[PDB]
Amino acid sequence: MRILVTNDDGIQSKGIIVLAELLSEEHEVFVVAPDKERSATGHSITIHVPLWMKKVFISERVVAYSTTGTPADCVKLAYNVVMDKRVDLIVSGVNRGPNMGMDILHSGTVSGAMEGAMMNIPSIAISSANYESPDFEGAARFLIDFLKEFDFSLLDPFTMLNINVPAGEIKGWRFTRQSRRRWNDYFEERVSPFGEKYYWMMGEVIEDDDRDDVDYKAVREGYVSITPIHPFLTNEQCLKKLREVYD
Amino acid sequence: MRILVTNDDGIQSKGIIVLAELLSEEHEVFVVAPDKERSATGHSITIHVPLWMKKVFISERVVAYSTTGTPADCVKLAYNVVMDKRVDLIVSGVNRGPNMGMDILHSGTVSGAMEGAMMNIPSIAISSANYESPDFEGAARFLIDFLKEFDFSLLDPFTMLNINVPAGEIKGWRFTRQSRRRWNDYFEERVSPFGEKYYWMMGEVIEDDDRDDVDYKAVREGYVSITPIHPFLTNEQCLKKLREVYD
Ligand SMILES: [Mg+2]
Ligand SMILES: [Mg+2]
Repeated sequence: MRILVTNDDGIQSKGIIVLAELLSEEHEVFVVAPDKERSATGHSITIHVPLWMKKVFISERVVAYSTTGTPADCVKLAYNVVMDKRVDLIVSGVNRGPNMGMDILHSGTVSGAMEGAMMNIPSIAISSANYESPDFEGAARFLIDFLKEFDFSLLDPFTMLNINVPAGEIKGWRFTRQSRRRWNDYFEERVSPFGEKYYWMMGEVIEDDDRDDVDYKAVREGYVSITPIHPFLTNEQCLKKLREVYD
Repeated sequence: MRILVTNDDGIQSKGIIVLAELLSEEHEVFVVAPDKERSATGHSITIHVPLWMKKVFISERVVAYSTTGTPADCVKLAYNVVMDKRVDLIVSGVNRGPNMGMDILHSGTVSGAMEGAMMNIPSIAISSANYESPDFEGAARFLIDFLKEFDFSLLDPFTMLNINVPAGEIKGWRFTRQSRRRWNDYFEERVSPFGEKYYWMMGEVIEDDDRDDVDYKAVREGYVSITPIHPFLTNEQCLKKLREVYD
């Protein structure tokens, strides 16, 4: 099948290269990713200025291009300009560091796969859960095995899979729900050479979920976390309550 | 609701047209059916040669395509290329004639709905239990009412419903088990103009099930037969015996 690979750490990232190589063993792989590493860009897209692409190679069996856009921009370009609107699977990763809880909202890795989900194409976001010491190969190999055991018809429309792989040894895998893991921000103030102060964003993690089947608890125990997510943010319970009171 | 409608009698059958027109009154209907008779094709699929489709609108609220494939091919084509993997319900019928007992093994109607079950999509096979004098409208009317009261969450994975509606009065509905109804086969021999003999398959029905809750008994009493079936044929009882003996 025709597979599209992208990421948010840049086309030269080892995380995207190993992933492309392994997948190219049995499928037609196309790589379209940012020319340079992106930060917490969330689901940003480029509409106010033009986008540019550059054909670069990584090896045979794989056609690759780097772009001046975001991960979502990359998926839009690959689908319309490079793959003739014929894409069977989209994989965004392997990211350096975890993408769990509310942090998924500002994740470029997740954004790439979510763009695929909005187009109704089977998509997967995969991250190695250790920023300091990532294991790109381990995450990529897990993915190859998982694909042979997963029934994609079970993935509902506009739905993608957010996967986080433990950096150490993998005990197994679990289907999880997104946690409420978030951060308690704060800033450190400093002064520039001009006497003007600037601020550095900092923070401490908050893990207070009471449910046992959330993403970070699985990873903490050495299990791969697999969460099905979609682009629908309506709080149904709240909506029902509002309608009952204001009927 | 996005409903996929197919059949095994052919895209121009009165049974599929009646069903499609009535469902389109409240739902978004997509019809993908064979371009010819395929009643006794069973669960055959096309993998050695290409498949083709032809748009053949039937109305405004309904999009229709005929195909050179089998009923099962129709469902695969509908889900993957016509409906963009967005299917809420699959209905195969209304077939002209009954589909009960062992006859479901060679039924194109049941095969199409089974393709749905294999993808864990709510699916229904519906037939008007009288080949010579069917009541397509009646069967359709019944389904429409059934869809408004049945709770599909009750269906187990890989499970579909095989429904047979009496052609006369419908006294009500009953959840049944598949019967062992089959036929006493035999061939009539004839000779061609060139001296070569050919054979015509013929038969007489065998109704010898001693259980009272089987499909054909319900239909004979004037009640709709609703049987939950799945793609598993292992004879558990026999398997346990063979092991307890050998091993
Ligand atoms: Mg990154
Ligand atoms: Mg038929």
